[PDB]
Amino acid sequence: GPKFPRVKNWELGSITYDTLCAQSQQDGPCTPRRCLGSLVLPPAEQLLSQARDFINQYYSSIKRSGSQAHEERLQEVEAEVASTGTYHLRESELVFGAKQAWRNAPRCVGRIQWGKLQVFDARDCSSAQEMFTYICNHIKYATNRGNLRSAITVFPQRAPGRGDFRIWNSQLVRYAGYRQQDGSVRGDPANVEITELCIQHGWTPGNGRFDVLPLLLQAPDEAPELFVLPPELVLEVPLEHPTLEWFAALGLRWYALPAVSNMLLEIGGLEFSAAPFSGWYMSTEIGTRNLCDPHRYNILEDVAVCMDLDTRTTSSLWKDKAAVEINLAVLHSFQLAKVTIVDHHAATVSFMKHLDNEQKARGGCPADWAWIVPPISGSLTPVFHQEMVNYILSPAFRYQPDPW
Amino acid sequence: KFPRVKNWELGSITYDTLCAQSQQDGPCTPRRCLGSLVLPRPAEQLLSQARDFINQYYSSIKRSGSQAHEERLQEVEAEVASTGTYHLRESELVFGAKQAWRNAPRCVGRIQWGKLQVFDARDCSSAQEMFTYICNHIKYATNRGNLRSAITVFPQRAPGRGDFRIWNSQLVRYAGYRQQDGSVRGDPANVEITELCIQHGWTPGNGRFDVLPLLLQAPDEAPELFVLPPELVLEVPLEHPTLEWFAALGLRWYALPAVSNMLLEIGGLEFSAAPFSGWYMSTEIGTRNLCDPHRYNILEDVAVCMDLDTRTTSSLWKDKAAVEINLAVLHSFQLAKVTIVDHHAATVSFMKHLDNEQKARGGCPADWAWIVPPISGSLTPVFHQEMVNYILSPAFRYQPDPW
Ligand code: HEM
Ligand code: HEM
Ligand SMILES: CNCCc1cccc(OCc2ccc3ccc(N)nc3c2)c1
Ligand SMILES: CNCCc1cccc(OCc2ccc3ccc(N)nc3c2)c1
Ligand SMILES: C[C@H](O)[C@H](O)[C@H]1CNc2nc(N)[nH]c(=O)c2N1
Ligand SMILES: C[C@H](O)[C@H](O)[C@H]1CNc2nc(N)[nH]c(=O)c2N1
Ligand SMILES: [Zn+2]
Repeated sequence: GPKFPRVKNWELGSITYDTLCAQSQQDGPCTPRRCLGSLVLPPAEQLLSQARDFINQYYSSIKRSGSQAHEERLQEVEAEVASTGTYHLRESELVFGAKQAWRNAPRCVGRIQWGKLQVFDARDCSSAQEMFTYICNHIKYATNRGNLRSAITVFPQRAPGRGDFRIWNSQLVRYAGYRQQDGSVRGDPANVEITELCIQHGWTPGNGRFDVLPLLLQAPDEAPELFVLPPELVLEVPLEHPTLEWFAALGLRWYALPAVSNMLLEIGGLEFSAAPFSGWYMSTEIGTRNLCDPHRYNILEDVAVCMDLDTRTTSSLWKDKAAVEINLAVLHSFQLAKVTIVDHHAATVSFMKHLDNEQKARGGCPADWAWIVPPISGSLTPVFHQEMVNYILSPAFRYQPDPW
Repeated sequence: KFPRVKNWELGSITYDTLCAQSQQDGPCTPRRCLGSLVLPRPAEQLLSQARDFINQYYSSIKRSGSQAHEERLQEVEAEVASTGTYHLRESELVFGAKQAWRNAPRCVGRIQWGKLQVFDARDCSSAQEMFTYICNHIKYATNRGNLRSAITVFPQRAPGRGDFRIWNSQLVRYAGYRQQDGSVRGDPANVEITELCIQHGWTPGNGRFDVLPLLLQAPDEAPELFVLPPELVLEVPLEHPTLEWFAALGLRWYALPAVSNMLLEIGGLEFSAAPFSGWYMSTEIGTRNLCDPHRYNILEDVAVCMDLDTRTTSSLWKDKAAVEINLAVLHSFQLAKVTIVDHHAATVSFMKHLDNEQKARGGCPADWAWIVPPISGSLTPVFHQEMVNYILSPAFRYQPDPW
């Protein structure tokens, strides 16, 4: 019947149609000839159209579409672009835009929380020292002694001619990755490059598996400066297992706060190259991805030998048995330490509730199935059985090239 | 133009150039990706698909441009021009069936694609004969637990008449009986087909694992009911290597996964009945068939027998019970000497397949959402492998249910 993507839930046998994808102004990587959905990373005229669109979104969100204030804001922006080549967001537009960006993020399973986001305006920042202060305040507010709070700090937008504000680190908290003379890596292999960049920039390196990286912070047209986080601001959780007593002896830990700092926040044509945001972890991110990926800490075989599993054959499911206990330990230790965490079952359930909310609110919800489905116990969570439509809406969080 | 495909565990990059041979559109557009949807929403044509297929065949035997190649193009051309259609030689059919398997983006088992026994059943005139061919298929494929991939191909669709159809989705399925109080005894996926068998005069049982009769339809006739000789249906009792109470659950599954509702398309010809079988990957039985909420849904029961904390999600009881169920399946098949493959071995061999196919064809169509197993996804190498999905012909396709 209806000329929109038909979406089915296979568990519940229920059908919806996604009408929201109609508002997509940007094309993704797919064509009728081939699907590329599994790939991880696939001007006044243009600015004004993008800005007009966002102001329309904004005034709709406050139910004043067509109003006098709506049309004056429209003229205010058009004139401003016509004199400076760019424009500025009012504070409340920025708060709306940052929330809409999160709400729009197809790969985030935690979007039920999208309306609860503290937005810190840091668009007055003028130095790297000042960026450090804002970041520290963010970590403090967001960490909140374990009772984690979603937040984003927004630094000054891209300016014509001028250089960008950039945070070189991919997250505000990351473990060092030290390449060894025998080819291997101590710490996190995901962070080898940034570790080497820190060292070249004056950092004295440690030699632990869990050394916290300093921040490399870049103000416009200046070389990045190096800032060490004071340890007390970085909440870490030592990992133990509820029944396997030896697990604590492994000496594994993880940081409380997932704080992504390398993404670009795009709102109404304006690009915020530095706008770090944080939430809380889903257990599988730490337990399965960071600790068990072969190209990460890769501790699966280690745990399995302690569990006395037959690691000589795939068919013992030793990988699965070990991964479950690691995830259980992440969950148990965070709960024990009273630090906010969510398991992949609770997260996915809450995401289905989000899909139902957005279905009523907006006629659909952009979602990237491969990313939404958790990396262990896939078909055990309800999102596995949920068809999803993927597309790009704006405001948006976007990937950006590394500054170097 | 050509997609840059990356493996994120190894850092390596390939470029898929095979996708340029796709002549059939998928469900995605630049505006939106629909890759997670399970099902889809004359003479000039047939002749071009026929030429293209004949070209693939003679290219496969390294005989392109030869005399036999040329004469075979003229036969097909002459037959279509006169009759609106044509027929495949048995050799072409064998090649076509193998290519369809090779091209199936959702199949993790494709390392095996060149080892496929093809039965020509195109001389079938009745439901009775379909039943004979099917019994032979199962006997061959089962082979006392040493499973061998097979396909049996029934007469192609024809302009005038109805299709040969097997109404069952697989040759071997368990009944699903809808109880008065809404709930279902047996396999809920098969409530509809189980009802159809009953209406057509089948005496139903009341078990959780009652093997269904086959509903076979010869063109433009009512389907007929045939009961599979119980000795033809190898089943495996499920037990656990260390949990002795597990066998007490009376769990079982059949040996032979034999899909019978899909359409085989070769060179423009369509074969509406063409059941095929290989062997199970353990997670199909353990995770999806037994643990899915809309199937046998045994997770909570098993979790209670392990004395797990069902009260909360954060105890990962579901994850724990699922692993022991998959282990039970592997153990039980290995103990009954019935071919099976775990999802780790399967995915490892699919990576080998991708590498072979990269050298052979310049790519490999793959549906990531289907290739990554339903438990322990990122613990397998395919998870970290970018994949390109597209449609090549010959191909297996879905088709409407004949009722
Ligand atoms: C509040 C708790 C939150 C949870 C549980 C959560 C959960 C997740 C998870 C599990 C992923 C998958 C990432 C991976 O496996 O690498 C993800 C991706 C993502 N999240 Fe959320 N998130 C939360 C808060 C936030 C916030 C506050 C934002 C932004 C304001 C956000 C934006 C994103 C974006 C943009 C992605 C995609 C990243 C990419 O494409 O690389 N999330 N989220
Ligand atoms: C030899 C052992 C084989 C294994 C281990 C295997 C494995 C699998 C698995 C695990 C799936 C996903 C099925 C599901 O989740 O329901 C699948 C799908 C599929 N397989 Fe294979 N397979 C084998 C042989 C074959 C053969 C012989 C053929 C055809 C000649 C074939 C054709 C297909 C097709 C067309 C699909 C997609 C089914 C659909 O879209 O519903 N497979 N396979
Ligand atoms: C290897 N991933 C490529 C992109 C990338 C790189 C570095 C970090 C990264 O994190 C994704 C991400 C973003 C936001 C999150 C918010 C909360 C949360 N629990 N996880 C979150 C995870 C994503
Ligand atoms: C529910 N999936 C869509 C249609 C459908 C209907 C009934 C059965 C079915 O099985 C998929 C399928 C196909 C071929 C297979 C080959 C081997 C194997 N082990 N499993 C296989 C599984 C597929
Ligand atoms: C190749 C594939 O896209 C890649 O491994 C993806 C799969 N799904 C993912 N899902 C999440 N949440 N995070 C990831 O990093 C990935 N990686
Ligand atoms: C909605 C989603 O596409 C659907 O559940 C898919 C996911 N991946 C799958 N993968 C396999 N092998 N088999 C399936 O039936 C499915 N189902
Ligand atoms: Zn797609």
